[PDB]
Amino acid sequence: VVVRPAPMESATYSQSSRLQAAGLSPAITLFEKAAQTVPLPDAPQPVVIADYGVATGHNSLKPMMAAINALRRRIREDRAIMVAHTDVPDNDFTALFRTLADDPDSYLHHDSASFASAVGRSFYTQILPSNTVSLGWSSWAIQWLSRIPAGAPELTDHVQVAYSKDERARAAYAHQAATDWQDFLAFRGRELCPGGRLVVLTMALDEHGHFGYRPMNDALVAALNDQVRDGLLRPEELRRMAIPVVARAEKDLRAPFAPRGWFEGLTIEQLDVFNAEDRFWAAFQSDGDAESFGAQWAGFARAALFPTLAAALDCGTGDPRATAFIEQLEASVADRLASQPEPMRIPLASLVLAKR
Amino acid sequence: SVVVRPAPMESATYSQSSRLQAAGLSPAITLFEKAAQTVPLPDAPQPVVIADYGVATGHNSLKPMMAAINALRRRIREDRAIMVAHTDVPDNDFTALFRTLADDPDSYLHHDSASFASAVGRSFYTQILPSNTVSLGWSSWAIQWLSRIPAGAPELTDHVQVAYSKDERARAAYAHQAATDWQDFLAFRGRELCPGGRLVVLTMALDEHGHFGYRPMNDALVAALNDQVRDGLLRPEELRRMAIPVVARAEKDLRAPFAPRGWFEGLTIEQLDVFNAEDRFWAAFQSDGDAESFGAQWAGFARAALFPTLAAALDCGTGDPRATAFIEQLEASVADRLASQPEPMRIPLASLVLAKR
Ligand SMILES: Nc1ncnc2c1ncn2[C@@H]1O[C@H](CSCC[C@H](N)C(=O)O)[C@@H](O)[C@H]1O
Ligand SMILES: Nc1ncnc2c1ncn2[C@@H]1O[C@H](CSCC[C@H](N)C(=O)O)[C@@H](O)[C@H]1O
Ligand SMILES: CCCCCCC[C@H](O)CC(=O)O
Ligand SMILES: CCCCCCC[C@H](O)CC(=O)O
Repeated sequence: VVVRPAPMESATYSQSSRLQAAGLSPAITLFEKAAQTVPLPDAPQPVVIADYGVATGHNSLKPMMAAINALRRRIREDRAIMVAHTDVPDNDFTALFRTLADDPDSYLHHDSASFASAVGRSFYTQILPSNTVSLGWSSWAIQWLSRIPAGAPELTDHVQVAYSKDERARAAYAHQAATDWQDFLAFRGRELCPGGRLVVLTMALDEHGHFGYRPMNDALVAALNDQVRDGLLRPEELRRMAIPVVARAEKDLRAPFAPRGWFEGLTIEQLDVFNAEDRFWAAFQSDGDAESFGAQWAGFARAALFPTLAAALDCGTGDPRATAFIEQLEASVADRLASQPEPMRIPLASLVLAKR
Repeated sequence: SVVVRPAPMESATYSQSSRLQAAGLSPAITLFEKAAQTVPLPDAPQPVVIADYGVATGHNSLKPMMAAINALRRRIREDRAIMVAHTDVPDNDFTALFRTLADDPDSYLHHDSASFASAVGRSFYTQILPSNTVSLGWSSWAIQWLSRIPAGAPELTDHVQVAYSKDERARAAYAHQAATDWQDFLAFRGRELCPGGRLVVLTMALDEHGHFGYRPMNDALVAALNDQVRDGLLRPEELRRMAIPVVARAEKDLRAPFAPRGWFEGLTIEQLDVFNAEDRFWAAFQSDGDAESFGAQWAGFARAALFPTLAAALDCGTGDPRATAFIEQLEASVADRLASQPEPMRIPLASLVLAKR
């Protein structure tokens, strides 16, 4: 009965996450800095790094390598470092282990005393032993709600609650996000070693409380309506569609700490809210290729969002009809954005959290 | 890759088709539980690590893991973290594992609130866990799988088991691969275990007389494959290509790395037993006379464990519906053959307890 989002499209995520990779780039610096100074476990005990919301692992390679290189300047070369990559049970962990084995950038190919493991359990519960994680990393994951909130009204535009006209929808989604954030922090608070550090990068609202991706939103809503207009999509199926993604404002991120600055042994050591450079727009300004612009934006939306949309269909998710819906939606969104390229706001928040 | 590897179990059916395996490993659980009573445990915030080498879907791991956890909780505080590290090949269905751990009431996650689960998708013929971190190792029905079809090995004329091959060169090539694999497995477990740690192994064996067993199954499988060629469902070139890289080890093969002084890479054999598991499908048939059920049980067993590796030899994709068709028909053919003449079979196993210095 509890409706959850779908994981990323395993087949395309590694090729369609350049936006995410570019946006998280500043957080890597914070993560490296944290690795330079974090208190370390005693003796030859393995140093554990956790990666919360790994997907295919492609975008984890750079942050993990940065942390590992920093740690190696502090510990013996034979000392074990274990990376625990976490996601939901239905994530494609085979794609992860293939990434870790095949990609030359994989830390397994650069450090002979680094190890990899996977945890397929929602990070809104405790999923690692208490007091074991020296360094935590989570990028582009916590914006995903644990669920479509119980009793929340159907989203008439489907793809983002920030653009909904229903006040009841916004408040339900907002409450779910606050609970999820409290849960995330409580359990990371137990998992981290005393003195441990967790770096979080997530979708944010900007200074003016805006979600961003305005033209994407428009293109996506219109592309969905076109499929019901062309009879390719059923009105009942479209009505069911909702993306459980919530961007948080600065005050939303500070909410669990506000009492006096601490929550379950954790404190915000650093917080930044910024707009990521729109690389797809920048490239378009350089080469003038409109189709490429549309395809890059559409690919980003497909790998991250379309499986969650596809789950609302009457057929199975491994049905030929679902594949056709995915490919058509992508093509339509590509066409709409290519026909009038516009820059987009990509509001992010980076946090460094410390355990006392 | 020119290195040809076996295929993992059929995720869709393994948990329903692994009762033979579960019944066979039962005696090894006693050994595992006993080891759990005394193995050294790591200090400080480190969790106790139990490693499960060759997890598949996780269905058969639940009982052995719980036995160890229960034993550990008689020694240490309830709030001490225990981490179970389930290991398999990268192409194993780890989603099916995590669903098993979440959904099966027998899961240790449902019986012990300070137990944790992780997965490692890297061949256990390399070191896959940090040195000295594993207190307790478990591996059931996994080590009989070769790391590869040996390079330059002749084609197996009967396809499903080298022990039944009439080709001297093929038997030698497979035996050598099995021997180096065993050395590798031991070398890396010897690194992963803490000093004083224990590893319990359960694998396919040759019996007292050097026999592989499953003779009626072997006959049914060979005949069924030939039937698929004869009936135009399988190409001769596809069948020629089929080989199951499974090797059963004799007592002497298992002891080989350790002879004559008893130690290899810091490990020793503390206990070894060679035995034939009770044939439960035969026992059931003797009780109820249901020949169809007999055939289906045996065929499902063969299907979940062996058929993905056979299907890998087909000209179509393994995601192609024709592969699914091949799987289904081979199972029905084997089921019918055995149903028509039910016979008891030998299921030769070896259980080992290995100890690190
Ligand atoms: N409750 C939860 N527990 C664990 N993972 C979750 C989750 N909710 C969403 N995710 C995962 O978060 C990921 C978002 S994609 C982000 C991937 C990568 N960190 C990057 O920066 O590109 C998906 O794999 C999704 O399955
Ligand atoms: N080199 C290797 N590394 C890790 N796992 C392997 C392997 N070769 C085979 N396996 C795994 O061994 C398993 C055999 S099935 C045994 C499952 C379970 N332990 C039980 O007792 O029923 C399969 O999942 C297979 O993928
Ligand atoms: C307006 C719709 C744009 C939403 C874009 C959503 C981006 C995803 O969160 C990225 C991810 O999960 O890796
Ligand atoms: C005659 C061939 C019968 C072989 C039966 C092989 C059984 C598999 O090893 C079981 C498994 O991998 O779990």
